[PDB]
Amino acid sequence: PELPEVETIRRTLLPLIVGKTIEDVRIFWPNIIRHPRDSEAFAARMIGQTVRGLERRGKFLKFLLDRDALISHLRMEGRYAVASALEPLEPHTHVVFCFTDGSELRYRDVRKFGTMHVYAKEEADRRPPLAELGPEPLSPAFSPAVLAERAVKTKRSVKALLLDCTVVAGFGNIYVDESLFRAGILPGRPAASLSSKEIERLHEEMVATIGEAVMHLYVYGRQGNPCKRCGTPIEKTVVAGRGTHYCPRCQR
DNA sequence: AGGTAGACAAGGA
DNA sequence: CCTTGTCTACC
Ligand SMILES: [Zn+2]
Repeated sequence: PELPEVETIRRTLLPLIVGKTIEDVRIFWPNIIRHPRDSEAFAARMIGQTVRGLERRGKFLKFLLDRDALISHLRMEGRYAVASALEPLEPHTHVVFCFTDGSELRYRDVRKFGTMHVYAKEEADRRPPLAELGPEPLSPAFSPAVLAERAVKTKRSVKALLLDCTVVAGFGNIYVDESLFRAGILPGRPAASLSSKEIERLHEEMVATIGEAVMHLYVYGRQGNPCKRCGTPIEKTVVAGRGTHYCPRCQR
């Protein structure tokens, strides 16, 4: 899921689990648990805590319990669902949180790329994986000034800079390409080569792109297809080690 | 040390 | 062979 989908999961999942008390945690693929290292410690510490909240940081879900925060990344194919303990589990269910009311929060993930970390609430933000995470793209903490400061002192391409989680939280490949298209900037351009006007434009389009999605693509996955603005065939190359999509006419 | 590239996760085609 | 973010590892 992208940031906008994670935000939708956050909003939808919260009412389904808030106030519920954990009676058991069952783990069928221990590698998903990254902290505590021992998945049995992870299971044992969550028992008896009640779910109090659910927040989002970039693409991370942060489950707030009594003492602890559970930090969850779905990556590609991770999914949460709430269902009865009486029903057979669906395939690829790797972690189950059982509540005292007989319902369960089930974590499914065909890839098994997702991760979970549990820390005391007050420590979560200063440990991995949340430590060093950049500002929310929809917050005033993400500003043209902040973007310019990073752009100026790097040799990297603008795409690589935007994919840096320390620069801005949760901007993935899709929204970087889309935002760069809307701002008229070639992804392979050196970040330090951007004018102030371009930084401001890029910031504005980044916020619009994310903002619209949370609340139809131009370039991503559309190589060979006509640009929706000028009709020129969309192109695809490799920038910053990844498939990159752009309009060779509209982006400069 | 400090900036930054890519190793790593792992199963489905 | 391929998929993707990111945090550890590298120079
Ligand atoms: Zn175009």
